[PDB]
Amino acid sequence: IVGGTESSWGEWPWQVSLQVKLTAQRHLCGGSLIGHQWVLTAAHCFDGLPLQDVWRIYSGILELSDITKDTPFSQIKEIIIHQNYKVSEGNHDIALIKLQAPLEYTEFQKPISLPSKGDTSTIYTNCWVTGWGFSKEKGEIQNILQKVNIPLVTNEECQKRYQDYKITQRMVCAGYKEGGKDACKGDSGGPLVCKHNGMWRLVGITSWGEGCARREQPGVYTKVAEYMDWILEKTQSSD
Ligand SMILES: Cc1cc(N)nc(C)c1CNC(=O)c1cnn(Cc2ccc(Cn3cccn3)cc2)c1
Repeated sequence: IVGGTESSWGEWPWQVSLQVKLTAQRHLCGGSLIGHQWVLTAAHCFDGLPLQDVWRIYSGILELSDITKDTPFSQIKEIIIHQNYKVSEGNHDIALIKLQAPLEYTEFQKPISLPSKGDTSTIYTNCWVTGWGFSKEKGEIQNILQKVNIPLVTNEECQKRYQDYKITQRMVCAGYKEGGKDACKGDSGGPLVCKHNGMWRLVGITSWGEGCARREQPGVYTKVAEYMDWILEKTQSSD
């Protein structure tokens, strides 16, 4: 997060950290808790070798430095990458993670509400992006979860700034004309939430930008509302 400030305990209880435990353990991506056993993140976080065995998912945490061998974590049971996602490309940058065990909700860890089907015409305001990613374009992972408020921009305007790519209706963009506030590397997969009718809603999944926080270069996010059919189908279960 570029241009943000430190979050407080329990402020963003759906924020998770996706880490890989190799010789050392490192935060790679964010994600959002959306159910007891389900996390929503970015597909491109998994572009490396297929090895869900090394991943550890941390919830209810504020500071990466607080993580030790004693910290509880979740493991991956299944990764569901969108069927039209292509490695290294931007379309359909969305993945579902099914956890091996369900999490119980507390004031420190609980789910973010998904967009409601009746809110297709909504123009979201008061949007926040959170994460432990870089605080500057050539920066480093941040210890305390950062937060920044960023306005949405129209897809027409976003497309204007990125005419080397196709900004589709399944993307949503956010940024300032003169930059200065943005998600960055290490924030990928985390939430873009906006308050609507006094409730937080997951509007975007942090995905990409050209550089970080540059003028007239908004952040590109996967538009969760445009994937609700897919989310519901992929998470469905009978009895
Ligand atoms: C680098 C960055 C800067 C920023 N302001 N904020 C974030 C969070 C990041 C981190 N993200 C990535 O390092 C990354 C790598 N791969 N991807 C998938 C992807 C998405 C989009 C395109 C271009 N595109 C636009 C429309 C269609 N395609 C290409 C790759 C993301």
